[PDB]
Amino acid sequence: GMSNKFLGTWKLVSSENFDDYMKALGVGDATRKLGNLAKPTVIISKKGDIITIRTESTFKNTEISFKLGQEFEETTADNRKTKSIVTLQRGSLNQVQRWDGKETTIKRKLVNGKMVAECKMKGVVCTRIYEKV
Ligand SMILES: CCCCCCCCCCCCCCCC(=O)O
Ligand SMILES: [Cl-]
Repeated sequence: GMSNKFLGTWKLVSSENFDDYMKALGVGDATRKLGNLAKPTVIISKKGDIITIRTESTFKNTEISFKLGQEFEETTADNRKTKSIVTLQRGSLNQVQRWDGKETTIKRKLVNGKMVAECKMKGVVCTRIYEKV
Protein backbone atom coordinates (compact mmCIF):
# COMPACT_ATOMS: atom_id res chain seq x y z
CA GLY A 1 0.00 0.00 0.00
CA MET A 2 0.99 3.61 0.59
CA SER A 3 4.55 3.95 1.85
CA ASN A 4 4.70 4.83 5.53
CA LYS A 5 7.18 7.54 4.48
CA PHE A 6 4.13 9.60 3.46
CA LEU A 7 2.82 9.68 7.03
CA GLY A 8 3.73 12.81 8.96
CA THR A 9 3.58 16.59 8.81
CA TRP A 10 4.72 18.39 5.66
CA LYS A 11 5.53 22.08 5.12
CA LEU A 12 5.47 23.78 1.72
CA VAL A 13 8.88 25.14 0.74
CA SER A 14 8.40 25.74 -2.99
CA SER A 15 5.51 26.45 -5.35
CA GLU A 16 5.78 26.87 -9.13
CA ASN A 17 2.95 27.90 -11.48
CA PHE A 18 0.33 27.84 -8.72
CA ASP A 19 -1.32 31.05 -9.95
CA ASP A 20 -1.95 29.69 -13.45
CA TYR A 21 -3.19 26.40 -11.99
CA MET A 22 -5.67 28.28 -9.80
CA LYS A 23 -6.80 30.28 -12.84
CA ALA A 24 -7.40 26.97 -14.62
CA LEU A 25 -9.67 25.93 -11.73
CA GLY A 26 -11.60 29.20 -12.03
CA VAL A 27 -10.32 30.84 -8.84
CA GLY A 28 -11.03 34.56 -8.55
CA ASP A 29 -8.37 37.23 -8.34
CA ALA A 30 -8.53 38.03 -4.62
CA THR A 31 -8.65 34.33 -3.73
CA ARG A 32 -5.54 33.59 -5.80
CA LYS A 33 -3.70 36.47 -4.12
CA LEU A 34 -4.09 34.75 -0.75
CA GLY A 35 -3.62 31.32 -2.32
CA ASN A 36 -0.18 32.32 -3.60
CA LEU A 37 0.77 33.79 -0.20
CA ALA A 38 -0.31 30.69 1.75
CA LYS A 39 2.33 28.36 3.19
CA PRO A 40 0.15 25.38 4.08
CA THR A 41 1.08 22.45 6.28
CA VAL A 42 -0.05 19.04 5.00
CA ILE A 43 -0.61 16.22 7.50
CA ILE A 44 -0.91 12.67 6.14
CA SER A 45 -2.25 10.10 8.60
CA LYS A 46 -3.63 6.57 8.48
CA LYS A 47 -6.18 4.59 10.51
CA GLY A 48 -6.42 1.06 9.17
CA ASP A 49 -7.11 1.28 5.44
CA ILE A 50 -8.49 4.84 5.67
CA ILE A 51 -5.92 7.49 4.71
CA THR A 52 -6.42 11.10 5.81
CA ILE A 53 -4.81 14.13 4.17
CA ARG A 54 -5.30 17.35 6.14
CA THR A 55 -4.18 20.70 4.74
CA GLU A 56 -3.81 23.60 7.19
CA SER A 57 -3.37 27.24 6.23
CA THR A 58 -4.41 30.58 7.68
CA PHE A 59 -6.68 31.16 4.69
CA LYS A 60 -8.37 27.75 4.42
CA ASN A 61 -8.26 24.26 5.92
CA THR A 62 -9.16 21.08 4.06
CA GLU A 63 -9.27 17.42 5.01
CA ILE A 64 -10.07 14.29 2.99
CA SER A 65 -10.42 10.72 4.25
CA PHE A 66 -10.46 7.94 1.68
CA LYS A 67 -9.65 4.36 0.78
CA LEU A 68 -7.45 3.73 -2.25
CA GLY A 69 -9.52 3.19 -5.38
CA GLN A 70 -12.92 4.10 -3.89
CA GLU A 71 -14.71 7.26 -4.99
CA PHE A 72 -15.69 9.75 -2.30
CA GLU A 73 -17.23 13.20 -1.97
CA GLU A 74 -14.67 15.97 -1.55
CA THR A 75 -14.80 19.70 -0.84
CA THR A 76 -11.70 21.50 -2.11
CA ALA A 77 -10.06 24.63 -0.72
CA ASP A 78 -11.75 26.78 -3.38
CA ASN A 79 -15.07 25.16 -2.41
CA ARG A 80 -15.55 22.74 -5.31
CA LYS A 81 -17.84 19.75 -4.69
CA THR A 82 -15.98 16.94 -6.46
CA LYS A 83 -16.11 13.17 -6.72
CA SER A 84 -12.52 12.09 -6.12
CA ILE A 85 -10.41 8.94 -6.20
CA VAL A 86 -6.89 8.31 -4.89
CA THR A 87 -4.76 5.61 -6.51
CA LEU A 88 -1.23 4.24 -6.18
CA GLN A 89 1.02 4.07 -9.25
CA ARG A 90 4.69 3.17 -8.74
CA GLY A 91 4.62 4.56 -5.22
CA SER A 92 2.90 7.76 -6.40
CA LEU A 93 -0.25 8.90 -4.58
CA ASN A 94 -2.47 10.20 -7.39
CA GLN A 95 -5.70 12.07 -6.65
CA VAL A 96 -8.23 12.87 -9.39
CA GLN A 97 -11.05 15.38 -8.83
CA ARG A 98 -14.09 15.48 -11.11
CA TRP A 99 -16.86 18.09 -11.22
CA ASP A 100 -19.10 19.75 -13.82
CA GLY A 101 -17.52 17.67 -16.58
CA LYS A 102 -14.07 18.96 -15.55
CA GLU A 103 -11.07 17.12 -14.14
CA THR A 104 -7.81 17.89 -12.30
CA THR A 105 -5.11 15.66 -10.83
CA ILE A 106 -2.83 16.09 -7.82
CA LYS A 107 0.01 13.54 -7.87
CA ARG A 108 2.06 13.22 -4.68
CA LYS A 109 5.35 11.30 -4.65
CA LEU A 110 8.43 11.14 -2.44
CA VAL A 111 11.74 12.42 -3.83
CA ASN A 112 14.92 12.37 -1.70
CA GLY A 113 12.77 12.77 1.41
CA LYS A 114 10.63 15.58 -0.03
CA MET A 115 6.99 15.30 -1.04
CA VAL A 116 6.44 16.64 -4.56
CA ALA A 117 2.86 17.52 -5.55
CA GLU A 118 2.16 17.82 -9.28
CA CYS A 119 -1.16 19.57 -10.00
CA LYS A 120 -2.47 19.35 -13.57
CA MET A 121 -5.48 21.03 -15.18
CA LYS A 122 -5.86 21.21 -18.96
CA GLY A 123 -2.36 22.08 -20.21
CA VAL A 124 -1.34 23.73 -16.92
CA VAL A 125 1.07 21.95 -14.57
CA CYS A 126 1.92 23.20 -11.07
CA THR A 127 4.69 21.78 -8.88
CA ARG A 128 4.70 22.22 -5.09
CA ILE A 129 7.47 20.79 -2.90
CA TYR A 130 7.10 19.98 0.80
CA GLU A 131 9.65 19.01 3.44
CA LYS A 132 9.09 16.76 6.43
CA VAL A 133 8.86 18.82 9.62
C1 LIG B 1 -4.82 25.76 1.03
C2 LIG B 1 -4.09 27.00 0.50
C3 LIG B 1 -4.64 27.49 -0.85
C4 LIG B 1 -6.03 28.11 -0.74
C5 LIG B 1 -6.48 28.86 -2.01
C6 LIG B 1 -7.61 28.17 -2.79
C7 LIG B 1 -7.32 27.98 -4.29
C8 LIG B 1 -7.74 26.60 -4.82
C9 LIG B 1 -6.62 25.57 -4.80
C10 LIG B 1 -7.11 24.15 -4.51
C11 LIG B 1 -6.11 23.07 -4.91
C12 LIG B 1 -4.84 23.08 -4.08
C13 LIG B 1 -3.72 22.25 -4.68
C14 LIG B 1 -2.54 22.07 -3.73
C15 LIG B 1 -2.24 20.61 -3.41
C16 LIG B 1 -1.08 20.40 -2.39
O1 LIG B 1 -0.06 21.11 -2.61
O2 LIG B 1 -1.30 19.57 -1.47
CL1 LIG C 1 -0.52 29.82 5.54
